[PDB]
This record gives sequence, C-alpha cells and structure tokens, in this order.
Amino acid sequence: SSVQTAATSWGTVPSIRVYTANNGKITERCWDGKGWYTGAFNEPGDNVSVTSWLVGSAIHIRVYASTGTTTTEWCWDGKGWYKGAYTATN
Amino acid sequence: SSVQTAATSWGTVPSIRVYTANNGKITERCWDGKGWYTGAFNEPGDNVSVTSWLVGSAIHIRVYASTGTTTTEWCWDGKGWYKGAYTATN
Amino acid sequence: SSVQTAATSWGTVPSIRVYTANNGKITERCWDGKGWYTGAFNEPGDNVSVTSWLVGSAIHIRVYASTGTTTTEWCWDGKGWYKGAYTATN
Ligand SMILES: OC[C@@]1(O)OC[C@@H](O)[C@@H](O)[C@@H]1O
Ligand SMILES: OC[C@@]1(O)OC[C@@H](O)[C@@H](O)[C@@H]1O
Ligand SMILES: OC[C@@]1(O)OC[C@@H](O)[C@@H](O)[C@@H]1O
Ligand SMILES: OC[C@@]1(O)OC[C@@H](O)[C@@H](O)[C@@H]1O
Ligand SMILES: OC[C@@]1(O)OC[C@@H](O)[C@@H](O)[C@@H]1O
Ligand SMILES: OC[C@@]1(O)OC[C@@H](O)[C@@H](O)[C@@H]1O
Repeated sequence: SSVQTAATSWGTVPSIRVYTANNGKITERCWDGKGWYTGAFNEPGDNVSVTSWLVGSAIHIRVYASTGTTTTEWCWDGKGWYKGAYTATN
Repeated sequence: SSVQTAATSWGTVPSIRVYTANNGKITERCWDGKGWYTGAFNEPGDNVSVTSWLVGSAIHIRVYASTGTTTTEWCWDGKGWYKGAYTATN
Repeated sequence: SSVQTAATSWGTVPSIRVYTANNGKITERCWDGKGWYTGAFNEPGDNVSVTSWLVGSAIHIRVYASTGTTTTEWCWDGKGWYKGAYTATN
C-alpha cells in the first residue's frame, strides 16, 4: 500500500523526473529548474523503473511499468508517450 | 521486511553510492575507488530512489525517500544533506 | 509475488539493460538498438538496483541484488559477471 518511486535526471540545471507507483497508478513529477509540476506520464502499474539518455539536447526517457509479472515499456522521445517494443517472459 | 536498494554513480573511477531502505531506515554505502565506507546519508523511509548529476566536477545527488504515501527529497550539493522542494500529492 | 525492475542505459543508440526480480530470481533483458534479447546476468534475489558508467567506449555495470537483508554486488566489466567487494551490515 506504500508508494514506490523511480528517478532520472539529465543536463546540468538539471531536469529531474520522479515516477511514483501508488495503488496501481504511476504518475510523474517534473523539475526543470524552477518549481515542481505534474508531467504527462500516466500509466498503470505497481512497480516502476526508469532510464534516460540525451542525443545532443534531445531527451529520451524509458519507463518500465510492471503489474503482477507483466512489464510494459513506455517511451518519451519529445512528442508524447507511446508503448515500446520491450517484452519479457516472466 | 526485506531490504530495497537504489544506486547511482558518477565519473570514471567511479564514485558509487548505494542506498538501502531497511526496516524504515535508509542508509548509504560509498565507493570512491578503494574500499566501501559508510556515507553521511541517514533518513527514514521504506522506499528509496536516487539520481545524480555533475556540474563540472561537482556532484549533486537527490534521494527520494518514501514512507507510506509520502515522499521526501533529500539533497547533496557537496555541503551536507538538506530537504529539497519536492512535493507530490499521493 | 509481483516483479520489481531496475534499468540502466548508456550511449546514444542507446544500449538498455532491464533487470527483473521475479520469485527470487533476477534476469536481464537487453537492447542494443535492434531487438530485445536475453542477457547473461542470472543471479538470485528479490530486489534489484543497477548503475553503470562508461570509460571511453567500455561499459561497466554494477547490479545490487538483495535477498532478505543481504545485498550482493555483481560486476560486468565486459568479460563476464563476477561478485564485487560491496558489503553492508543490514
Ligand atoms: O516538461 C514536462 C515533460 O514534458 O517533460 C518530459 C516528460 O517527462 C513529460 O512526461 C513531461 O510532461
Ligand atoms: O523508438 C522506440 C524504441 O525503439 O526505443 C528503443 C527501445 O526503448 C525500444 O524498446 C523502443 O521500441
Ligand atoms: O565521501 C562520502 C560522501 O561525502 O559522498 C557524498 C555523499 O554521498 C555523502 O553522503 C557521503 O558521506
Ligand atoms: O537546490 C535544491 C533544489 O532546488 O535542487 C533542485 C531540486 O532537487 C529541488 O527540489 C531542490 O529544492
Ligand atoms: O550484449 C548483451 C550483454 O553482453 O551486454 C552486457 C551485459 O549486459 C551482459 O549481461 C549481456 O549479456
Ligand atoms: O573491479 C571490481 C570493483 O572494484 O569495481 C568497483 C566496485 O564496484 C567494487 O565493489 C568492485 O569490487
């Protein structure tokens, strides 16, 4: 019933994203240098991990959301979240 | 009752920090290239995530410690741990 | 009984590694730019975290696998997984 978080950051400002899995829902809080605000990420799951990388100045984020034994990858390449190709056989 | 960890690293040596949430307490183990040792971070919580970034050679660490549904951000900018501005409405 | 994951990435392609702790076993799924595939990492544990760093083009990965209150570090320096020096007194 307690929340679980994952965090990533990029740059030097920096940008920070914190993902919280809470009661089956994963949401996102954002820092771009001046105030926390709610991000666009909203996906179901009880467990979350995240990684991100820059290509030049363009950020790419991958969030691994799991429900039960099933993990779904969600992708941000600057133009909205979409489901990635990740599969596992858990 | 089992522990949960989070890890971050920086540089090429590298520096590694491993945070362990255990029985409501989060502690920190450190590697700077030659031996593990206990770090200054000590904060309550049952769940931990971490991210870090360099500005030049200066490391900045953010630890997200959660108890129940409440997440507190702890900040290291080289001069002691202090509570950050992070809020969420879980 | 639900899975828990950790993720790391490097480069710009990028390379991604996703670790899944499931029913006491931690396994690894890999992306090197074109298709997910199963990695060599197989170690016991109920909880996983990971960090990685590059030295030039050489990747180094550290996986922190925990069972109960005992955390074991596993190391990849490009030539097979081996147990690291990490200790904690949980
Ligand atoms: O500026 C906020 C935002 O656009 O940053 C990139 C991603 O984290 C998005 O989910 C998020 O809404
Ligand atoms: O462009 C999306 C994608 O190819 O990005 C890299 C990996 O995250 C893949 O699983 C994912 O489908
Ligand atoms: O050298 C150890 C240390 O100073 O490194 C930076 C932070 O991880 C601190 O909590 C820690 O005590
Ligand atoms: O200087 C501290 C601070 O501004 O650093 C960036 C973010 O971690 C903020 O939540 C935090 O208050
Ligand atoms: O190319 C896959 C692989 O060699 O990548 C480096 C490590 O993640 C290994 O466990 C893994 O088998
Ligand atoms: O070469 C292996 C090693 O020295 O790498 C750095 C740290 O991960 C240590 O715990 C580990 O034993």
